[PDB]
Amino acid sequence: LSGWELNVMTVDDLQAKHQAEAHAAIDTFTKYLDIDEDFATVLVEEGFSTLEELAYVPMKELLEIEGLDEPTVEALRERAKNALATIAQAQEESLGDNKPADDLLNLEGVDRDLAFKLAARGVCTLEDLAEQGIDDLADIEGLTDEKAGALIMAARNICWFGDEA
Repeated sequence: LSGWELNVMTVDDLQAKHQAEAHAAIDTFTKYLDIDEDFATVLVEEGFSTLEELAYVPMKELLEIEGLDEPTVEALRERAKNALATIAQAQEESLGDNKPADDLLNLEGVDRDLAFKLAARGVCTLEDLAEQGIDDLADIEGLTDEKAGALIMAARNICWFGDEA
């Protein structure tokens, strides 16, 4: 009715969703206050995770944590660089939901993009590739009809006609 995909999943502790991220995921400031540990109570009302609308902000917003000197802003910039590297790695890993290992290029003619698109079709490993034919191995960027037929025939020979493991 409202048009929003609601969320009704969990009834267990911290189900309020208002404090479910307060102190349930505490590993956010890994190496930030590397001088010591007794300064004040932790401050969560800013997020500690965004680092985009928080890294370079005027002094009126970063005043919530006192001691906004040059070492503080430099450590904040370093933590921002690290978080940006982490989200870059997460983006590079979450795009290709195929997990291409070195066990995908043992044939003669297959390349990286072919294996990427083939596994992105909805399959994972050779155990679930010889069950199809031209219907998926064709129309790929770099494969014709005869090449796809020959490759799927080789797959059927190595899986259906050989029966080895």
